[PDB]
Amino acid sequence: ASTDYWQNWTDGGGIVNAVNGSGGNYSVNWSNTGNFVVGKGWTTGSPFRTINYNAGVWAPNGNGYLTLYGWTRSPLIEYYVVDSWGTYRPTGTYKGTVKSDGGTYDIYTTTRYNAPSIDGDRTTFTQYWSVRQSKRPTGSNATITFTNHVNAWKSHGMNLGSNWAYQVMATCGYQSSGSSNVTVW
Ligand SMILES: O[C@@H]1[C@@H](O)[C@H](O[C@@H]2CO[C@@H](O)[C@H](O)[C@H]2O)OC[C@H]1O
Repeated sequence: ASTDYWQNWTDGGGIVNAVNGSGGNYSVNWSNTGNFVVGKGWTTGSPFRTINYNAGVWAPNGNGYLTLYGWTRSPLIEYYVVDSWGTYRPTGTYKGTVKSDGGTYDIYTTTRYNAPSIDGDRTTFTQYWSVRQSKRPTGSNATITFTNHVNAWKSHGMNLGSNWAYQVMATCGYQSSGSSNVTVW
């Protein structure tokens, strides 16, 4: 499918050279950053969407995630489906596991306090995570069957909000450097 949303957010720290390429393609070169999220996807997320991507380059030198990323409002929730990472594997409060698209993911919940959100300003919100147990190899056509994650989260009392915001296949980083090139469809 054609992507219709371009996400390019940085808190202003360091260098974040994000390129909005042709179709669903984008690349990022980052150096000595603060927090940032770059990615392509859809303006309105869906719990039924099947996301396809191919990360031609996934080369983080530090803390960075290659992850499905999105938000819902009512309640405000930031969610992730992490396929690969750099030096740090994100974890939180363990809820259980889900097998999807050839991999096994651990399910975690964390909370952010006085942090930036899609609404602007700062607030406290919950984060839902599905983190692969082992890094998924990159360079190949990968699929994330999002429904499997949504259903598993629900079975663990992790309900998403009623108002869906954007949903993208992103490159997130925190105080690191690196490069990525990803195509989303
Ligand atoms: O849409 C943008 C959001 O992506 C941003 O929220 C931060 C995203 O990075 C995560 O690591 C943080 O938890 C989260 O605060 O807020 C700005 C908004 O424009």
